[PDB]
Amino acid sequence: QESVKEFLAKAKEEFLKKWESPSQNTAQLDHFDRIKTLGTGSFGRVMLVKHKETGNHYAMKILDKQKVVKLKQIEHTLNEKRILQAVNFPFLVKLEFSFKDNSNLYMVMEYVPGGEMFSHLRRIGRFSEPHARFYAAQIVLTFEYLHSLDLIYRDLKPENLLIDQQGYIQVTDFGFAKRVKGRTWTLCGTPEYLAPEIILSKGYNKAVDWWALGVLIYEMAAGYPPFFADQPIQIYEKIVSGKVRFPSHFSSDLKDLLRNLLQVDLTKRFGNLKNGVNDIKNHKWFATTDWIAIYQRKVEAPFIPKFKGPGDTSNFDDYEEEEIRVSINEKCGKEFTEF
Ligand SMILES: Cc1n[nH]c(C)c1[C@H]1C=C[C@@H](O)C1
Repeated sequence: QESVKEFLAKAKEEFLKKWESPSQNTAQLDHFDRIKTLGTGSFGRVMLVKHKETGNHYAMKILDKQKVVKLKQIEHTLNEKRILQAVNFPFLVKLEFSFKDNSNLYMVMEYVPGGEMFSHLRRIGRFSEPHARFYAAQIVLTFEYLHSLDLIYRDLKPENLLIDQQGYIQVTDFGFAKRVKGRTWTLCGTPEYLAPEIILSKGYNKAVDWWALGVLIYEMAAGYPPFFADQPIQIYEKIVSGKVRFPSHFSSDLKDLLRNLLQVDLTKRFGNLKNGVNDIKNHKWFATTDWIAIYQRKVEAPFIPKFKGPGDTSNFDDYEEEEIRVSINEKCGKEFTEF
């Protein structure tokens, strides 16, 4: 429909203007008070902070430059910030400020207090098909937007979907996102969600995001992922076999959609055929979905997370609290000139 085509044409114009002239150096560390560590990882962490003049809360991602270099993540870190400052969509967490100092890189994002989808799924066991479908529809629209900008996301998993104050999804962590016009080759992502062409070290494309959507829909509706096993090597053997067993409680329409997303041959996989995303939006499993109402946030959500206010951390867990130290000498200045 021409309305969708004109929406995506404007979205790409606005993205390219910011892509070609990125914002830089829009806050500094002593403009914020540190409150609590919300998550940790290999080269960085995310902290709840409060802005000292406005009182607004944010989620500040802190990356150690020396560790980014040692773990060979320089290009990935530069991709994450340049993409986040250029995108704009209802189901993506927004970047509000970025800056660097002698030791670290900082991305100051909006704080989403309802928790990871992963925590809520594991609490309740599994989601009903209507509940899974509401979240899946938001990921379909988000991938339609990103892929039209020539972006591949490459980190879909339940931990990266946050539930907001209206019960809608916001996608976080763009550390593996990349602008790709043809093929790309890096090994990255979490094992249970990798497409066969990544495990086999091929040149791959946006079809890996549609495979990961099949894994996510299966895990939401069953309570566990389709290729589960105790060690990565055994997970990878199941994935490239592609043999999938479905619970008897799944509907016939759900099984049919998942066989077409979890297709081992990327040239036959839904999302990657001549009709693109419309083979997914027009599938019988989505017949009750009002795509415009979801985009406009007019559908009542399946549940609203319990929290007391914009500063409540109850839906996140507890981590050892470490210093944010800044060296008196500059580190790795050349590598991060463009940040
Ligand atoms: C919550 C939140 N709001 N915005 C961001 C970037 C977050 C991260 C903090 C811990 C991770 O689970 C997600």
